[PDB]
Parts: sequence; C-alpha cells; structure tokens
Amino acid sequence: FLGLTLALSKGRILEETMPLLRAAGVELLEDPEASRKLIFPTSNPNVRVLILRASDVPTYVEHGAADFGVAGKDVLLEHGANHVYELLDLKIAQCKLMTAGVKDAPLPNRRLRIATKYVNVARAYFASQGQQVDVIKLYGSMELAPLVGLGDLIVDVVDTGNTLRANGLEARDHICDVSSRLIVNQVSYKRKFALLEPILDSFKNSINS
Amino acid sequence: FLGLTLALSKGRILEETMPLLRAAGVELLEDPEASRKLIFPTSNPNVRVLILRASDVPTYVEHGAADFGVAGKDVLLEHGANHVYELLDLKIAQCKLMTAGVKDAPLPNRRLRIATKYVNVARAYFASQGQQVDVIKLYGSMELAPLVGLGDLIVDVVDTGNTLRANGLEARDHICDVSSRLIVNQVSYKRKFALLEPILDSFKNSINS
Ligand SMILES: Nc1ncnc2c1ncn2[C@@H]1O[C@H](COP(=O)(O)OP(=O)(O)OP(=O)(O)O)[C@@H](O)[C@H]1O
Ligand SMILES: Nc1ncnc2c1ncn2[C@@H]1O[C@H](COP(=O)(O)OP(=O)(O)OP(=O)(O)O)[C@@H](O)[C@H]1O
Ligand SMILES: O=P(O)(O)OC[C@H]1O[C@H](OP(=O)(O)OP(=O)(O)O)[C@H](O)[C@@H]1O
Ligand SMILES: O=P(O)(O)OC[C@H]1O[C@H](OP(=O)(O)OP(=O)(O)O)[C@H](O)[C@@H]1O
Ligand SMILES: [Mg+2]
Ligand SMILES: [Mg+2]
Repeated sequence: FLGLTLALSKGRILEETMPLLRAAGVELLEDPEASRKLIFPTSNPNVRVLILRASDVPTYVEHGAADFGVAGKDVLLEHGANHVYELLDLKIAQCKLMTAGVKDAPLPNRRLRIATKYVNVARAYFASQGQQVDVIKLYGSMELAPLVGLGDLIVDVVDTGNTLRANGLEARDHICDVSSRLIVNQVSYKRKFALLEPILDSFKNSINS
Repeated sequence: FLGLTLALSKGRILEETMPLLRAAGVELLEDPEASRKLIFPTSNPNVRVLILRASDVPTYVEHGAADFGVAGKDVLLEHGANHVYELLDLKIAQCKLMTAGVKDAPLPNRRLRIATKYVNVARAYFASQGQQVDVIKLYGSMELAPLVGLGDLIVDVVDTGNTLRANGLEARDHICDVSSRLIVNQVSYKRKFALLEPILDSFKNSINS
C-alpha cells in the first residue's frame, strides 16, 4: 500500500474526525463500529483507516505502521510524543485531566498514592505541586479506586463530571485541557508530504470554523 | 465492609465463575454487564463483587482493595504473582499463549520485533529459545500488527485460532496453556480465612467435577 494509512480509535475520536475527513474528500465505506475488521478502505483510494485502541495510535504512527493519526493529548503526554510530529490541535474530543477523590475526604499526611492510567502525567503534575507520589497503575474504571481505598486520589479525564458525581467523587485539581491532535510519522512527513499536504490544509481550514 | 470483596472481569471470566459461586451460595442480584455500577452485592451479605478490567484484578487483590479474585494465568504471568497467593486453577477461560505471524512469511535474519500486550512473557519465552528480542507494547488488536508490518511476530492468547485465520495469520509456537486462577491477598488469607475457607472448599469440590 503506497498511499496514506490513518490511525483512529472508536467512539468519540472516530465520530468527531469523520466530518473533517469528509470535507477533505475522505469517507469510510462502512461503519467500523459494526465490523471486526481493522483495516478499512475509503472513498479516496490513496487513504485507508486503521481502527486501534486509543493507547496504540501513537505507537503505530511512531513506527510508521500508520503515516498519521488522531490521538488525545492525554495519550500523547503519557506515551511521549518525541518521535512523532504533532501538527494540528483538532479541537475534538475535548476534556480535562484532573485529580479527584472521595467528596470532602481529608488527604492523609504521608506520601500520597495515586491510582491512574496516566502514571507519567500523575508524577509530573504532583512534582509541580512539590510532591513525590507513589502511583498505582490501573487500566480502567478509575472512579472505583477511591471507593475501595486503592490510593488516596485518582488522575483521570473528566468531561461533564457525571462519572465523578455518580460515584461520590469530586475533582480536586485541574491538571490541563485535553483535545485530540493530528500526529504524523517523522519519515512519512518527509516522504509522503504531497499526499499529506492537501488533507492537512483541509483539516486546518475546517478547524478554523 | 467487613466481609469478602471478590474481583472479577466481564465476559468469559464472569460467565464461567458464576456457576462456581452459585454452588458456594453466592449469586449476583443483577447482571453486571448491563450496569455502569462497579460494586455489586450478592445473595450472601458477606460477599461483594468488583467488576474490573482483567489487567486490574491482580492489582486490586495485591493491594487488598479486593480480598480475592479470578485472573487469567496470562495476566498473572505478565503482572507478576509474587505478592498474591495463587490457590486454585479453576480450569475456566481456557486458552493458549502463542506466537503467530503472517502465514508462510519467512523470519528476517536479525533481532526480532514482537508486537504484544504480553511483554514480559514474550521476552521470557524468546529467551528460552536463545533469542534476545525487541518488544513493541500494544494494548489490543494484536492480529493487525503483522498485516501492517508492525513487528515480525505477535504474542497473544489463542483459543479456536479463528482470529488468526480470519487475518491470514498462523500460530508458530505454543508458549503455554492458560486458564483462570483463584488469587488471594496475602493478608486477607491470614485475617479472613474463616470467611474464605468454605468458599475455597466449594470451588475446589466443584472443579473436581
Ligand atoms: N468523556 C470524554 N469526553 C471527551 N473526550 C474524552 C472523554 N473521555 C476520554 N476522552 C478523550 O478521548 C480519547 C479516547 O477515548 P476512548 O474512550 O476511545 O479511550 P479508552 O476508554 O482509554 O479506550 P479503551 O477501551 O482501550 O480503554 C481519550 O484519550 C481522551 O483524549
Ligand atoms: N478466546 C478466548 N478464549 C478463552 N479464554 C480467553 C480468550 N481470550 C482471552 N481469554 C482469557 O480470558 C481473560 C480475560 O479476557 P478479556 O477479554 O476479559 O480481557 P481483555 O480483552 O484483555 O480486556 P480489555 O477489554 O481490558 O482489553 C484473558 O486474560 C485470558 O486468560
Ligand atoms: O466526566 P464524564 O462526562 O463523566 O466523562 C469522563 C469519562 O469519560 C471516559 O469514559 P468513556 O465515556 O470513554 O467510557 P469508558 O470509560 O467505558 O471508555 C473516561 O474513562 C471517564 O470515565
Ligand atoms: O483464538 P480465538 O478463538 O479467535 O480467540 C482469541 C481472541 O480472544 C480474545 O479476544 P476476545 O474474544 O476477548 O475479544 P476482544 O479482543 O475484543 O476482547 C483475544 O484478544 C484474541 O483476539
Ligand atoms: Mg473510554
Ligand atoms: Mg478480550
């Protein structure tokens, strides 16, 4: 395959990227959500789509198994973005990285334990607050951790806050804003610029509105 | 909560554990698959259930946020089981860890690159074969990696082989057999043995048939 391979993840990123792609002349020929398939052609024969776990988008792009991808800033901060180029903030899948814990619970006076998927972000954020924390690596359902005493706080993405509130948790700190970013393989950017450029220019134009 | 907290994961482990629990006098009062809730009571007021990602079951048990759990041997090998007790092989969710690649593709004569979730298992297995491999950490959809040239082989769990065959892959090596195991927190085993013992004895009796 000589064209461009685009890495996306299911749910919000796929849904919110599709209008950008459509305006750039690229449409999927079926719903990837209803298929076990992982490689999908598009209306443009020079563009195909991989459907990946959000965590794996940076990895496929870095290695060049995809030429470009749409990844959350949260995932990029955690993975490290040093071996891809971040070209555009697409302003989609907007949310916040936050700390949270049981509503009105006092923090213990000791080294804190942070239950999170975002281990590097947690360590970096608490380092800025003057705290060298322990982290408990989890892969999902962070909202449960404080309810069963696994760690003193969590770090997770928050949008509406409904998940926190549903579980009797409240946000303690805003860490940063998160949105999805267009990342490109550093070699693909040099070798396939002629294919990438009109798509990048389209995305840039679309996000300006 | 003074009773026992049991960690399970959705899908096969939950489905195949339920008959064992039922025979031990423990039944869920609703389908956890149809709820956003993560803590569930049971017919026994001394037992509650956490529904976790399979990757997080060992973590909750190790820290004592759950007293015991059902985890795949694959997850235990990868996580490390040094700070929990593995008490029973429950003989459920049976599968194999295997290596696989594109059908009839020759291996390149260089350091191999293994795309896998099971990074520690991959390194250990290839070490037994006299190979010091590079690993590309992925979180899902391992079957895609060889189709886009991400790594030379994958390590993943295989049951029927249908996923491999669907994607033009074939298993190369059998690494080991996998089944779900009953793990216990090392402190809970000492402090709550009176609550655990009849349940463990029930499970043991059930699996003998
Ligand atoms: N509630 C939300 N609102 C808006 N954007 C969100 C929200 N939650 C997550 N995101 C963003 O969307 C990205 C992808 O989320 P997605 O749900 O696909 O990932 P995930 O739940 O980590 O996947 P997995 O099933 O592998 O655990 C996140 O990395 C983040 O940037
Ligand atoms: N096809 C299979 N047949 C039987 N047992 C399996 C199969 N695939 C996985 N297992 C076993 O079941 C366990 C749990 O699998 P499950 O699908 O819940 O995890 P997962 O796909 O890693 O979860 P996640 O959604 O977090 O990626 C595995 O760790 C393994 O031991
Ligand atoms: O602040 P809120 O609006 O409640 O959203 C925050 C939640 O969104 C994400 O879950 P998602 O909706 O992706 O479901 P998942 O965790 O099952 O993937 C994330 O894991 C948070 O739990
Ligand atoms: O050899 P097979 O019978 O094809 O099974 C192997 C597959 O089973 C598991 O997937 P699962 O069914 O758990 O779905 P998931 O990967 O979407 O979780 C695993 O991730 C393999 O892909
Ligand atoms: Mg999600
Ligand atoms: Mg699975």
